[PDB]
Amino acid sequence: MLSERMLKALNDQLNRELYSAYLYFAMAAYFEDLGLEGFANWMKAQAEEEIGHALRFYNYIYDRNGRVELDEIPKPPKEWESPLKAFEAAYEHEKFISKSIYELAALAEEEKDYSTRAFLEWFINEQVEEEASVKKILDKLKFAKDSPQILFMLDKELSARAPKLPG
Amino acid sequence: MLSERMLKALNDQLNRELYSAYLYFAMAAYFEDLGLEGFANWMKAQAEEEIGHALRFYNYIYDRNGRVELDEIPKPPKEWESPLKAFEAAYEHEKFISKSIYELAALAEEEKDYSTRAFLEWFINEQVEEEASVKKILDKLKFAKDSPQILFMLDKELSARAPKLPG
Amino acid sequence: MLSERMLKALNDQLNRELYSAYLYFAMAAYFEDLGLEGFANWMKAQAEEEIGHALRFYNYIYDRNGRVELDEIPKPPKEWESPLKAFEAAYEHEKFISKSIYELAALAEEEKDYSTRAFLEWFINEQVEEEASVKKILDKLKFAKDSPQILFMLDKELSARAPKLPG
Amino acid sequence: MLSERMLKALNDQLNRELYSAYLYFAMAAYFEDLGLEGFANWMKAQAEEEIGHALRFYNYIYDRNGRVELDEIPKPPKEWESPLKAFEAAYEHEKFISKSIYELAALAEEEKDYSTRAFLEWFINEQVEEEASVKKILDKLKFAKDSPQILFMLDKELSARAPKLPG
Amino acid sequence: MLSERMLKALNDQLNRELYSAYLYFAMAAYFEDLGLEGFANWMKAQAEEEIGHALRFYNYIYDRNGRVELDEIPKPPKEWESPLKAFEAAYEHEKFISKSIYELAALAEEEKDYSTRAFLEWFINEQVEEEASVKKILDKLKFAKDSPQILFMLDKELSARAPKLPG
Amino acid sequence: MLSERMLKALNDQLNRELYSAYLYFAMAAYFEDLGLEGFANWMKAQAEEEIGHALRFYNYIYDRNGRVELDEIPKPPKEWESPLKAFEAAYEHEKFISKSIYELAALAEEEKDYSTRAFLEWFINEQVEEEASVKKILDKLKFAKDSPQILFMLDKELSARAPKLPG
Amino acid sequence: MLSERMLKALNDQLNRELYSAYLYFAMAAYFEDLGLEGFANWMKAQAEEEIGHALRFYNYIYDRNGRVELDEIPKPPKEWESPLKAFEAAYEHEKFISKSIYELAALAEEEKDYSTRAFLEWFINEQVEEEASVKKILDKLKFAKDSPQILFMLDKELSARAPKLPG
Ligand SMILES: [Fe+3]
Ligand SMILES: [Fe+3]
Ligand SMILES: [Fe+3]
Ligand SMILES: [Fe+3]
Ligand SMILES: [Fe+3]
Ligand SMILES: [Fe+3]
Ligand SMILES: [Fe+3]
Repeated sequence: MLSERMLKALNDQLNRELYSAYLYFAMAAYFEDLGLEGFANWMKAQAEEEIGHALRFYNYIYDRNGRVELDEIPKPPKEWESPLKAFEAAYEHEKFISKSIYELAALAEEEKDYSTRAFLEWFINEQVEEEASVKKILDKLKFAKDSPQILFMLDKELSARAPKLPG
Repeated sequence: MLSERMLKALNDQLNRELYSAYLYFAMAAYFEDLGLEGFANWMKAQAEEEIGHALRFYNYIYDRNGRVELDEIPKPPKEWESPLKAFEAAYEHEKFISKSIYELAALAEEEKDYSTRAFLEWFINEQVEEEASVKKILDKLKFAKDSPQILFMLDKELSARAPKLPG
Repeated sequence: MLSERMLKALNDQLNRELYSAYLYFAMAAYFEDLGLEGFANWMKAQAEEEIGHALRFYNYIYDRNGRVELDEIPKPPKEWESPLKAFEAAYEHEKFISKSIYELAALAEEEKDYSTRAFLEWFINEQVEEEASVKKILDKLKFAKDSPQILFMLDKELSARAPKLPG
Repeated sequence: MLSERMLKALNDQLNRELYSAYLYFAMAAYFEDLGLEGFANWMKAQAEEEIGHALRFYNYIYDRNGRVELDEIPKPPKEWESPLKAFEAAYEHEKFISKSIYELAALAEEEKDYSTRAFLEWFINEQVEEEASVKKILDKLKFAKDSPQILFMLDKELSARAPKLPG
Repeated sequence: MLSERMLKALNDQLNRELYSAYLYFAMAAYFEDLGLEGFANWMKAQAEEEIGHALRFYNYIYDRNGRVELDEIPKPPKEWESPLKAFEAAYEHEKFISKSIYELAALAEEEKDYSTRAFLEWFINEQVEEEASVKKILDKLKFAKDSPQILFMLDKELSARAPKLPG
Repeated sequence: MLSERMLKALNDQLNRELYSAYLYFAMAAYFEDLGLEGFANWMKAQAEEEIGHALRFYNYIYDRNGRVELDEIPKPPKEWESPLKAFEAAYEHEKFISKSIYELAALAEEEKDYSTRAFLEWFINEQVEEEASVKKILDKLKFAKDSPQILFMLDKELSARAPKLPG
Repeated sequence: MLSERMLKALNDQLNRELYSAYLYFAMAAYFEDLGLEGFANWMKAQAEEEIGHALRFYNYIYDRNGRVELDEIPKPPKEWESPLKAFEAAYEHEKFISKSIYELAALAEEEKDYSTRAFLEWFINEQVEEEASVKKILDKLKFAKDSPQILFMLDKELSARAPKLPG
């Protein structure tokens, strides 16, 4: 039902999703420390969305009667030069996740694993939204090159998005 | 308003909370693998609860004009010899967390950090509920020693506690 | 718009779906004779669900301007050694249906029939559920090797699932 | 409480009913092919009803402590010369089922099996409607000899009868 | 994230979608002139639906950090010999659109562009609906060979489909 | 009911309306590319509004028992030096349409075509608003010369106008 | 306010509207006699509509400080060769009335009577509707030619339009 090769790669992705959660929580802390509460809440909601991605892997592995196994989660970076650089890193990160999803799709394909392929489909479309939504902001941060005024109003727009777990 | 030492001690506890989250997620995976859906969801909800605890620390630290630093989150155990042993490990852990809170409390009292010591009061009370609820279950597992039928019934009781994030 | 090979593979899968319906109906009559009314009703619900799958194929065929042909539905087994065994049979049957679908997928790909390959995703994803769902009960019936107490409790669980049609 | 001969004559009539469901499902495919969706849905509704008849025999058999035995369901005709021919075939089929019912009634009378003979009244009455309903359509079809405009309208009329199961 | 070759194919398709819109508009004008207001409204709604498909291409292209470019929209045909012929052209046109979708799927597979390939899935499925939809009416038009009475009626049914925009 | 000249002239105006829709759509793509969602959505709404105007000629033409003919729609411009230059073009376009309505009015008068001239009143009054609304924005853009803070605020206002179609 | 010529021209048009009412009332009796109640009620409704037109001339005359004068209302035709011929007459009459309104418009323009020319705008716009609905029906009657089944169906449609007075 799941080859050893595929199970290990899905567990590997599960771990990648969790480190993604961790990495955005890291950016949340970096944004609080700049006093940008909107930016930080956005990143906290990103963090939660990634845990959701991890749970989708967890559920899928169990549906295929496999076994989840958790690995260490590396310490993430502490700091970035500017909000723009933080979003450059988030975007570098989004692309690295897309890539790792494509690799998994190739692998399900190479192994003729239809089910796992169909499951990955949801992440292919989801990664389109992720990259786009981070790009939208990275670009706004460029267009606010030297303007604390726009930065301030950006921070306000990003506060629409809120972590659900405090509830 | 925070000494290096207190900030260090606090960012330290934040990480244990996260590791705590991570450890109960690992037991979720363990119980899910035995096909104990109730126990599994109970453990996912325990993990959310611990993410909560991490967030309180994060909030306190920024409240006191501190900086959160995130650290790596070690690999948890994959496996326990039985449901009972997982709960033994659970209880041992809670006790390990309580001890960590007392040490922090005691550190606060020593530095005369009334704010931090007051912050911690919440965790002293929470831990009481934590330990009590792990132990209740632990004891029930003993009482079901050689009874799949009781374990079956325990599993069903526990399915009442569901993690909130999926929704 | 359908090739002769496609049309054949599609009617075949339509007829396999109809035979699953009958197989599960056969299991319902088995479970009924054992007094296990919960089990028998669960199986009649699974029956109706399989007729649903057959109507899915039926519709796609007409959508692609093809012609449905109905073949004879073989006589299903009558007896099984035990509930556990009946579910093992059921599991293996679902795994057999899954592979029929992979095979249709593989045919679609060879022929470069994008429409059909695309229509099957739904079936690929449904089978992941179908197999999990059967496997969950299967596993519970093993955990209840020799104890009528549990089998009895399971029956009441499964009676939640009822066939919609009799109304 | 059921004689070996009776049980068998009951399990046979159950099968006849399923074959009926299949036959009308075949006529549905035929009408669907001609693009007569109203005739097609009418015939799917009839199929369902026939499955309903089967379940009544199934329920009776288990009340009298008998055992249900499913037999192979033969291949039904694929094609008919015309919509009218189909309904003539359907009328011929209902007359055949009615005869079947009578033969069961006589048998239960002869064996002085009151329960079974009582159970069958439902079918004796039901068959009156069935025949009458088919006859109504069959005649309407004769009346519409070489007139697609009439065929069209009849199709729109019969579309009032939707099968219940797709929902 | 989009190859120059891939972007041209996407903008090309966006243009075919828009031309499809215009084509049905041209057909709406054709039916309007015959005084068949039902057909004409149906075709306006068909048109509106194609503008939708165009927007989907537009959003995807932006989502991938590409750049839409709009090309001329060729003059559609003015007239057809008959409603039936018009529907034959719509059908033929539908088939032309699917081929172009398949060619893009192929292109995207050949480039290893999973995101675009995933984005196209939606159009593959939708084309199966489009085609079937047009076919269903085309065949009724065949069945209405030399019967204005039947034309008059389909007109009335089709009028249940109203373009959303006038309101 | 319509002279050949009037009919030709109404159809040409119909196609001018369509081209405006396409030109405003071109403008939407330009703003979208700049990452100015508010302006982009404004242009798409503007585009639908022009399809509306096209529909009014279409409707009037048929009311007078004429025939619509759809002509090609030329490729619009792709780029503009800036949001300002784009609104300037838009303003210039709007004046071009106004001038066209006047020639139509003037043509309807000289031919003593009261109905058409009456029909065009709506457009004279409409065109007064159309011009006025584009100018307001064009002037807010001068006001903003070298101030992204204002373009940003401007984008956000404009974002209140949304295309109805996607819904 | 009103030249003697204007007032006479208006009173004349008032009597023309009343005559039209009467004309449609004759057609009503003609269709009634044919046993086409739908057509007849449609004509009764059209008759009332014309009385409504007469009233707008009446009110306008008294708002301009003039005096209505009722002239006789000539005997309408009793009979037409066919439903199609009646509608050809209605259409001819609608054209006749449109001509009168244009003639009145011009006269107002001649006399530089801005108030009257402006008041006639309503009737210019109204006649467009009148002619169009009279045409839309006339065409179907042609399209029906040698088919009483369509006449029957047409008659059912027109029953939807009912005169208000009998209430
Ligand atoms: Fe993710
Ligand atoms: Fe905790
Ligand atoms: Fe199935
Ligand atoms: Fe029956
Ligand atoms: Fe399309
Ligand atoms: Fe316009
Ligand atoms: Fe009038």
